Amino acid sequence: MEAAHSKSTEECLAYFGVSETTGLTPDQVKRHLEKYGHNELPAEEGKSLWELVIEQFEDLLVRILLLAACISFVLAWFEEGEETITAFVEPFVILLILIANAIVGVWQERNAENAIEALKEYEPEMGKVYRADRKSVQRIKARDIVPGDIVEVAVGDKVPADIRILSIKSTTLRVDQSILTGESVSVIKHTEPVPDPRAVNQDKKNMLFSGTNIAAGKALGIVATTGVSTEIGKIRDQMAATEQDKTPLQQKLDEFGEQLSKVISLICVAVWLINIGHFNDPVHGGSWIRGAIYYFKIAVALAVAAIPEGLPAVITTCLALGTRRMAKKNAIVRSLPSVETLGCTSVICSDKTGTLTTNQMSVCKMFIIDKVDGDFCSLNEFSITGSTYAPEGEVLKNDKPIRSGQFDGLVELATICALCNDSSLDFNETKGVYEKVGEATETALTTLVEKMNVFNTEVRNLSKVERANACNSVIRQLMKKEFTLEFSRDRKSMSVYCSPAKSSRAAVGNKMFVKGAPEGVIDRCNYVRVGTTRVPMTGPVKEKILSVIKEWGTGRDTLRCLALATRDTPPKREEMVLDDSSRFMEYETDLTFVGVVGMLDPPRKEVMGSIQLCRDAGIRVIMITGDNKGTAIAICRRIGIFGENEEVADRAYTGREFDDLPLAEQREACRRACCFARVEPSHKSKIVEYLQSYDEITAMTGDGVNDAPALKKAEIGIAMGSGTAVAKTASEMVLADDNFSTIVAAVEEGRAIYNNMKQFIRYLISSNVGEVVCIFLTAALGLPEALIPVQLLWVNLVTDGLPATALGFNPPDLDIMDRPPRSPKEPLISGWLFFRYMAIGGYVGAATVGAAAWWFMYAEDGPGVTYHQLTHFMQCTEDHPHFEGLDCEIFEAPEPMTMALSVLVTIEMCNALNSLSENQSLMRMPPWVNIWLLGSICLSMSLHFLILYVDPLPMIFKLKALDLTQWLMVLKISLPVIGLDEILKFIARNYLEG
Ligand SMILES: Nc1ncnc2c1ncn2[C@@H]1O[C@H](COP(=O)(O)OP(=O)(O)OP(=O)(O)O)[C@H](O)[C@H]1O
Ligand SMILES: CC(=O)C1=C(O)N2[C@H](C1=O)[C@H]1c3c[nH]c4cccc(c34)C[C@H]1C2(C)C
Ligand SMILES: [K+]
Ligand SMILES: [Mg+2]
Ligand SMILES: [Mg+2]
Repeated sequence: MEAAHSKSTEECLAYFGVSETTGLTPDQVKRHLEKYGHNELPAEEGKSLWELVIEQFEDLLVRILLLAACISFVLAWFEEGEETITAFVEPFVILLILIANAIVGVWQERNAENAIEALKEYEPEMGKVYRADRKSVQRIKARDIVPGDIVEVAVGDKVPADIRILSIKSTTLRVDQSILTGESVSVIKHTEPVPDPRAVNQDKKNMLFSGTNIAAGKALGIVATTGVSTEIGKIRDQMAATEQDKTPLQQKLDEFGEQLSKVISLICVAVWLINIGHFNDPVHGGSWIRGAIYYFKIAVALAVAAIPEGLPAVITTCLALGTRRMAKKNAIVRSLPSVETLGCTSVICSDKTGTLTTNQMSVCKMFIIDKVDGDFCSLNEFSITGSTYAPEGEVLKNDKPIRSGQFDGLVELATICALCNDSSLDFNETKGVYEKVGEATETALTTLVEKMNVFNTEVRNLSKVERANACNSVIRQLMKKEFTLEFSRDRKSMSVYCSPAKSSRAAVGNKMFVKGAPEGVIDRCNYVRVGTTRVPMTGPVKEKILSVIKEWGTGRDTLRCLALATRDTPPKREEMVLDDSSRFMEYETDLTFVGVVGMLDPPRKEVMGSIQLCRDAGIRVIMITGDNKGTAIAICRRIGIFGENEEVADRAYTGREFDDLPLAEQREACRRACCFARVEPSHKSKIVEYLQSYDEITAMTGDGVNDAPALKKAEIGIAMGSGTAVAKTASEMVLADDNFSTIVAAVEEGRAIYNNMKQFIRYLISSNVGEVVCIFLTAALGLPEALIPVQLLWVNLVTDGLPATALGFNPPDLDIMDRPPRSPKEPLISGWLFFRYMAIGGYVGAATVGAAAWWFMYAEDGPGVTYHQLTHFMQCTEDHPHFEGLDCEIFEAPEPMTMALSVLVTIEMCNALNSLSENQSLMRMPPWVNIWLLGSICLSMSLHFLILYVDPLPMIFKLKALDLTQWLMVLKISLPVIGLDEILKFIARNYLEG
């Protein structure tokens, strides 16, 4: 059943061929069940951590090692009858690093909770039907409802499916549709058609939508659609959409992953080319094995060298410290990578109600008549502060404070608010806050009455639970509410019939106390109360009143306005017929006007300030609200999204206006406009999609089920601490305390993380380029092994890891928030900076070959053929009597390596100091500054000795502790590094850009 709202009740009945009075036969039920399925959202399991691990190896750069390890395991096995008792470390360290790293990656995006599980909580298990085979309402499983079912719902039901309402049994049906609108206000249903086929939820006043709940009354309807075809079904489909998302930063990292590998691959042809360059002279005397494994020896080494294994630990650690400082701010970060995202965000879309606002309806203004004299009428106007339901607040006249009980008019106003009311207030002792019981607009009246305290009741000493309704009980003691003329559509108001407590049924002094929509109520007054007197309602008194009502209704006041009145001489109860609501407007006539109250749902107090700081960081703030446009706008103005008088014709839309724009126009409207009102959940994610199609990194902030699709679709979803579970579990971050200031601090953190990552990516890859450069020289110069895989894995996980993690501990830049955000198209490392790690790289590459190549020559400790003849590790015994005169097993020595690796280390240590500042020479920013980094260098340095001295280690990594002379050379070749970056740091600070 499509478009049931745009037809008549009989058209919907006829449509399925059912009587409203008997229901489906159980044959119809069978058929309809086969044809439409069951009435439930399908579960989404969500990937079990086997399939995640497996997916971690789905990208090249890991597959590249997963391949290696195997070949190092091919090599691990086919080891000569020599170093046999641990040739296997290579394969296994490697394969263990794979798992580790891959575990970390899955772990950091954690999260059991499942947003569809949370959302099926709004599926009732039971619903109620009429069907042909029994006369009375049957109470079956909700999932067994089919389209065409006659269903009944009543107070506190969860609506089990999407239903066209057939008849309303009570005088009104009041619905809470907050899962589709964000708003808890009751919607007053009716049964007429709503012909517009494009009507939005807010407009389908003749439908019940599944998962909302009935706040008052009783209704029968016909099911139109069920399961996945409902409004909650749409929300569910958009939260499925699990197109594996990555942050902006993760994608960058991946781009960078893909480039690293299309390095490694080109270097292996290159290393395969200078090899097949001298493949034309093997003197063929030792099998094509000695060369077969000469690739997949340096081809493993080429991978271990180029990959910065390690990045994942120090990156994960970086994020993890950010996440911990955001905890101190009461921002919980559910997904470690999103602790960075807001740092590059350019647009923040925000829900209003409960997010930007407190979602506590408050009476902020009221008035009564002051004085009347022919055409002269003045008002007493008052303001009331407080924006929670808590009874804390004061009443002002002119911004000076007053005692309400001194105005007789305020006394009667409070009286009407307390009696003409079906809600109350509760203190929630577990949560330590006041909470409404019943409707927000009514509860507003309750808190008002408690802030007026018109009879000077003593409340300083009441427990908070007792305080919740102290003043109201006082008023209830004066006057007994006998019955309510409940609210009806034809009169726009409601009343309560009351007798003085302590009077007899026959006595005089019965009153009706009326509240409602100002116009109808003001027309039914013939009098105005002045103090404790009464005078005739006249044209200019009415005119005066309507005048400020008008104003209050339409500023960036734009307040919900209620008139309060009293029937001084109501009819005798006997004369009233209660069962006939159509009679009620007449019973509510000959009224005395008393006062007007103006309420709104107010912004949280830090929002205005937060919006202005986003603006300073170049972030746009856009409101997407299920609520109506006039409040949307008015609030945008109170919080600085619009200036107090900006014109906003082309800058604010309803759902329905937006749906009338063409595609190109909609898309443009998301750049031009700042206020989107009366929308559906789909509109929110659609606006997000459009903003993202200009390549903006887009955030979503909110609290509702109606927000979940947009939070999921944004680059980051931020949920409020007091909102729904559904919103919370679609989010990456939660503001536990609801402080929107935290957003701005989250931006600051974000930028600071990006900067860290830049600085220790540059610092580590540097190292990485030097090792590729050694390995490609202990090759194209047929040279003995300068550095081995077991070793680079150590420098690359640990000795570089401790400092890289230590550069972490920088206090952020002073100026990171005064600057728009980085463009999505700004590469990680680029330009100067790439050149600058390159040059570091090569110098390492050339420095490590050397210190090896110079414990082979100039080095008293192993005088080798000092005219470059060290190139031939081929003709060992092969040409033993050639250019020789001593040993044979001298290349496999640890020394050439222990000088080679000692330099790859001492060089990266200095680099760890260069690296404290991208540009400010070590001269001007002293290198003692970050202590933890020097700390880190001692940890690293000492560890480097553990592998030279602690008995077992110097065999695995094949080393030997060095002569004092030895280090002092390592040190003569490493210390220059500093003056190297320095020439790159003068050139930067100056003859470059500045
Ligand atoms: N219990 C009540 N007591 C007094 N007045 C009420 C009561 N309930 C509703 N009203 C008044 O009459 C209306 C009730 O809702 P209505 O169907 O007219 O929707 P609406 O306010 O015009 O907005 P929307 O565009 O979201 O449909 C007013 O908005 C409101 O202030
Ligand atoms: C086993 C596994 O899950 C992983 C890891 O083990 N790693 C990283 C990683 O994600 C790999 C990776 C992907 N993209 C980049 C960019 C920069 C650095 C790295 C990566 C490290 C890669 C590897 C294999 C060390
Ligand atoms: K998201
Ligand atoms: Mg991974
Ligand atoms: Mg909300």
